[PDB]
Amino acid sequence: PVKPNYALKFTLAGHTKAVSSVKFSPNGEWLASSSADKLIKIWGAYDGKFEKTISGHKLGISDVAWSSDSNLLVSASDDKTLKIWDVSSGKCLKTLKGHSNYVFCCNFNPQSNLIVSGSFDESVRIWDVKTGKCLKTLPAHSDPVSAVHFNRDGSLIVSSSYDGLCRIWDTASGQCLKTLIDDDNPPVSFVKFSPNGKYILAATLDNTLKLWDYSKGKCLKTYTGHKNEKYCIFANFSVTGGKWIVSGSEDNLVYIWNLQTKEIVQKLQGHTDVVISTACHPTENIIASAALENDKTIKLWKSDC
Ligand SMILES: CCCSc1nnc(C)c(O)n1
Ligand SMILES: CCCSc1nnc(C)c(O)n1
Repeated sequence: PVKPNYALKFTLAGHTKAVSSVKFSPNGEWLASSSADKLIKIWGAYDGKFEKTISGHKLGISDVAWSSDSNLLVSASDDKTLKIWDVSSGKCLKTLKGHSNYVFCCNFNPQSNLIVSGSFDESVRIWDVKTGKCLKTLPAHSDPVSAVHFNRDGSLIVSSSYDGLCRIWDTASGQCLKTLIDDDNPPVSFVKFSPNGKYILAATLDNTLKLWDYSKGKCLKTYTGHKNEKYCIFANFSVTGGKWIVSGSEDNLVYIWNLQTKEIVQKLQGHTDVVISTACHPTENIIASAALENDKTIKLWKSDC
């Protein structure tokens, strides 16, 4: 297809403060959301039906992530901890203590025996899921860490920071393998590996998304047209149908680009505040979007391609 046709299917209301992150479970059945209201909520991925609320953090939550078997969640909070949750029982299995300030981002590795986290304290930490202990503390950046993500086989971690850098780390050794810098270094607000593992996608607070060949250290694609000068907005690869780049925006729209041509192919209208988070369903052409304090809702969109 040349262009997708995402249309609003469901609006999910429940959070009483800004939503911070939405993520689809790997098995495609659920959507998890985190919020400044200190809560995690679980929703049906296909019907938007509210399932349950998971509570325990003492301050707002910035991020949530699923284990590969869709049974566990990890959350990152302003209370300087991460928590590991058994979704079915709602129980907090482990509280990960070590960061000295706000935890902003988190992710399981594919094996899901490890968690990576990034914090306002400018460090990246690697945790053992089963013991809950910190295995490594990486002196990753000189400003708050905005995102952390494992590659397809968990051998690498990419981190981004307001210091303008993206860095690639060897999971096993903790060594910094790459530092990525273009002709300028505006604050990097988000980063993640592509599904095929060949690229990273980085958002900078100069209204720009960039596709990098991280190995060769070269910028391949640039995506613009949206607004992003303040917030750490999640961006995504959509690969279930047409090959798109998906991101939120500070003009309250969801932006969708053709990955190859860099052309904007759709702008999704509906939210009434900054779209801070987007997520792409693992098998269906479905997008979840979430907005900040003046909106508080999550929206589910579906396309035929
Ligand atoms: C009873 C059907 C619930 S709705 C639904 N829609 N799409 C998919 C892929 C799915 O598994 N269920
Ligand atoms: C698992 C492969 C899904 S297909 C795919 N298509 N395009 C890109 C950029 C990508 O990373 N994966």
